[PDB]
Amino acid sequence: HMGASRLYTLVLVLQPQRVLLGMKKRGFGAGRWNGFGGKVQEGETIEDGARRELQEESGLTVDALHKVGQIVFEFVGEPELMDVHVFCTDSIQGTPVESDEMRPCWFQLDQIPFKDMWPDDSYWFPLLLQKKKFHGYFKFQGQDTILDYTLREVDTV
Ligand SMILES: c1ccc([C@H]2COCCN2c2ccnc3n[nH]cc23)cc1
Repeated sequence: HMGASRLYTLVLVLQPQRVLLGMKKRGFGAGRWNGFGGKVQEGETIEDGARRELQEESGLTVDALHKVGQIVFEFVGEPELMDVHVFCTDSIQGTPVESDEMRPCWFQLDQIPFKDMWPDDSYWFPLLLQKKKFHGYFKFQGQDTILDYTLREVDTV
């Protein structure tokens, strides 16, 4: 996929029987549940950015973050591609709290609110729950419509 892309992180706190998601309270995608994360800044590593966003958005720090996927997004009419680095953790160091950006809630793994999530999540979340690593690409028209996609499992994220 040609063109400049912008680095983002997405963090799923996935415990044996539940996953933490946040309701995005402002900005692009407000009104959907998603993992924690955001744009990576100058002067931090991608994993540093993931930790920063998780702390800002939920108050949580973690022992370890594990690379589980990469997703490229194209939004029709937007010049910049999104290059999203997906991480998983089961080593949180506190209780999540609401932020300006995100309202956190735990969901049982059979009650993941896919209808109130980005539509791509329905495709890759199952791979995450199955502990498979993946590469995805999703081309969106607006926020609701996936026009094209690819998804595969990988050995190296
Ligand atoms: C980290 C990275 C991205 C996002 C959100 C909101 O920012 C715009 C792009 N986002 C998404 C687009 C497409 N599919 C998504 N799944 N989960 C999140 C998605 C939240 C947190």
